[PDB]
Amino acid sequence: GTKGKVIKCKAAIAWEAGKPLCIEEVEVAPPKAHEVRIQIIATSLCHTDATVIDSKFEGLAFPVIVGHEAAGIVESIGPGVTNVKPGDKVIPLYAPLCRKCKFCLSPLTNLCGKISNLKSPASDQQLMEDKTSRFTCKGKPVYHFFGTSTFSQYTVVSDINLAKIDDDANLERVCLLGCGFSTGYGAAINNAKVTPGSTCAVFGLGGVGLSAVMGCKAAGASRIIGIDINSEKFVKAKALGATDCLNPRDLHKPIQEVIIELTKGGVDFALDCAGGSETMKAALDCTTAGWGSCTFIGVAAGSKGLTVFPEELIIGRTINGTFFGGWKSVDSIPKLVTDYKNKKFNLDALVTHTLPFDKISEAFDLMNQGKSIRTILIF
Amino acid sequence: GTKGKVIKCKAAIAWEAGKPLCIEEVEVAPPKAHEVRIQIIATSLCHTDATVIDSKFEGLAFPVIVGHEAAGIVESIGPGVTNVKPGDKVIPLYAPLCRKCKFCLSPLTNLCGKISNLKSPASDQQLMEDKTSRFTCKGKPVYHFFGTSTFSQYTVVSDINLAKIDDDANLERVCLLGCGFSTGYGAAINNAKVTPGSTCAVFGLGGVGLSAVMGCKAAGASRIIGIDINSEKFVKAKALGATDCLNPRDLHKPIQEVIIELTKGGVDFALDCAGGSETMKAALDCTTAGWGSCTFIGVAAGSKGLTVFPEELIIGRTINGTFFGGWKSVDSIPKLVTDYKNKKFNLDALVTHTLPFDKISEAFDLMNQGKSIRTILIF
Ligand SMILES: NC(=O)c1ccc[n+]([C@@H]2O[C@H](COP(=O)([O-])OP(=O)(O)OC[C@H]3O[C@@H](n4cnc5c(N)ncnc54)[C@H](O)[C@@H]3O)[C@@H](O)[C@H]2O)c1
Ligand SMILES: NC(=O)c1ccc[n+]([C@@H]2O[C@H](COP(=O)([O-])OP(=O)(O)OC[C@H]3O[C@@H](n4cnc5c(N)ncnc54)[C@H](O)[C@@H]3O)[C@@H](O)[C@H]2O)c1
Ligand SMILES: [Zn+2]
Ligand SMILES: [Zn+2]
Ligand SMILES: [Zn+2]
Ligand SMILES: [Zn+2]
Repeated sequence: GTKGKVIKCKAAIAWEAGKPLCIEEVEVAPPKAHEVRIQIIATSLCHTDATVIDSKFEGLAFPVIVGHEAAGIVESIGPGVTNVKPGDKVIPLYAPLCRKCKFCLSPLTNLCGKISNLKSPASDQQLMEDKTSRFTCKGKPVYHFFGTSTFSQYTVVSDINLAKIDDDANLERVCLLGCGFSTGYGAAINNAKVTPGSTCAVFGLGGVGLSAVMGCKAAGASRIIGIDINSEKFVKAKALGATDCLNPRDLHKPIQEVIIELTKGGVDFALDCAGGSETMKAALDCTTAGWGSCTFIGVAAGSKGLTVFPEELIIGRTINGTFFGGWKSVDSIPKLVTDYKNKKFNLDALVTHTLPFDKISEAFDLMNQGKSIRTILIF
Repeated sequence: GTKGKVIKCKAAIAWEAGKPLCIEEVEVAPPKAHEVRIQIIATSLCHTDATVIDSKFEGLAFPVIVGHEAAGIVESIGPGVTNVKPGDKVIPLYAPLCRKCKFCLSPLTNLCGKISNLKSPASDQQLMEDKTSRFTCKGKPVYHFFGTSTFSQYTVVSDINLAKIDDDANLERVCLLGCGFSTGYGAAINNAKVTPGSTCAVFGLGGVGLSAVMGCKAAGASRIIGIDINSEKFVKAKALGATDCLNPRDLHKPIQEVIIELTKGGVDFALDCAGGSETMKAALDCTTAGWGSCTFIGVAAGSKGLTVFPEELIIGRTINGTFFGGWKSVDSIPKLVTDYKNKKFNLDALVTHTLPFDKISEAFDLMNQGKSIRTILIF
């Protein structure tokens, strides 16, 4: 039995910013009060994992185990835990649900007051609630990431940072609900609030963006324009519901102007699922006057964001954003697992590669080289 | 009998940017097809009139007759006019309602496709439909402003740029519905969509801001924080519904942080009724995470706008704006005139000064020195 014992296992550690991850042996401490130790079965790479370890990102403590998109099995539970037991299938959640704070009590948001670093949510939850870490490597502490740290074979999370899911769930596919799918799909349905018959633009056709295409389609959009600088993403996008696909590099005319001409005035809903100043600007610019909606999802390390003028809003734009697709994490994720079982949406289309966890650096290369959508890493 | 005849009258002309207005004798041509010539009875000064003739403002054609906040009486109508007749009391409208375009047909906006300059609406409608002007001075054409040009004793507007109002209306007060009151009041009700029990921050306590205070109160706000760099505005704001008033200059701590501490996390709805980079930043920053709403109203000549990071929206903010308070102009303004007759809101509180039109420069001085809210100018 490993219950109550330190577990020695493999993890991918970022020792410092701007360097590749290193496979190391780590010690994972037993869970304390209101914590759960999880054996990670499958985990995938989100662009956020790469962003936060970039030298241009500020506020992350090193050394760190990143990873936030996974599915696993409960190995053990700490004192006071009643929501899961050993053997349960679970999805670790970076978006907590304490159920008691003013944000958790509101139907208007899926934010939780546990996240106090509002200027940079991705740099919060590097320590457990008692302000210590459950990871050790080479006699020193290793920080958590986003309350999840799924690039370790065993991780420890708070009991409000996981969802118990169906016992028959495919752990090699539902891990995608841990961030990318849920974010894109939910951004369209919950944050953007895409309406039947509307026109949509989705910038960036990766894991999040393809999921936003699926979300727009489920919401009843009549036209869905996919935008990517990689035209190889277009066949998948059209298969998942994109009616049009455009590469900004194909014309000297700025993409927002191409979109405005094509739609005769702009789209109803734009979603930026790529990130950075240029995509933010194009996403806002391509929306119709009167009632145009622009939803920000993507982020870029060292970006200076977007300069906005009041006239751009005065003509009738709304700007908003998403955190984990607007889903109340602990309640919604098990329902999304059931939806997937019932074939409500196509998760398998997101998976382009499957590797052993040892080849985690290849997953980074595939992503940075634009060759993958989601790579599933198997421990 | 002036019908069909050129009218000679007084107007205040801006000959070039950055100079005071000059009272001149101008010739006003008769109205052509689908136009109405109006005798202006009372007109007031909105900050926008000063902004557009500032040297830092780009895209206004000179010489020009500004003014867009007025009430008057119809002197004559051109061919095909079915909506007003000589003698009718009217409010000229810079926000047209053509009723044909995609915007007019939508309940989601009060924009009209007649305004084609969406990057700067204030610089459109300097000419009539046929691309000519009805004003002449010293043998040369003088441009219109915002389709209204109310700083001339007689002006000519299209038949979709005015509202017929109650015969019993007080023209020296309902002129305020021509921009400032309607914008602030409507921004709270229509654009921000202030909800019962909510907390609000209104930045800038002039004509627009005090009207936003009145709007927030009417919408059921339980707390209304007024912000101004001029503390003399606070007695009026509190009288009209402000529960708290703050001057940013009183503490070294940034005003947005003072507001966050005071409300324990920020307000539900912020409205920027001042304008510029500083107020836009403070308005966005002071809003709660989760569901904070920031509405931009104010503009500043030569402003560099606001740099926004996607994280500021990801944590659950919405940003929007107002154009003339979200009112379908021609339909809503007569109803607002009736509301005023029925004492629904306090327009008189907005009037601090009344002057003959000859002293128009004093009205600018009062505004620029911060000594007025609205000055009524009487022809
Ligand atoms: N806000 C949230 O809660 C949340 C959640 C998940 C991911 N994210 C962020 O969402 C973004 C997307 O994540 P992902 O894992 O799908 O990334 P990804 O790398 O899988 O896909 C990004 C796509 O953007 C495209 N792209 C890059 N530059 C572009 C440009 N200038 N114009 C058009 N397309 C461009 C790339 O070619 C790629 O196909 C990332 O910035 C990530 O950090 C945010
Ligand atoms: N968007 C629209 O449809 C619309 C309509 C009407 C007016 N406007 C704009 O709204 C703004 C308000 O117009 P107004 O006529 O009421 O102006 P105003 O000059 O009468 O009032 C502005 C108030 O803002 C205050 N102020 C200035 N800087 C401030 C700061 N940093 N913090 C807090 N308060 C500050 C001033 O002291 C003043 O009391 C102007 O920018 C005007 O052009 C927009
Ligand atoms: Zn992610
Ligand atoms: Zn909570
Ligand atoms: Zn105005
Ligand atoms: Zn119209």
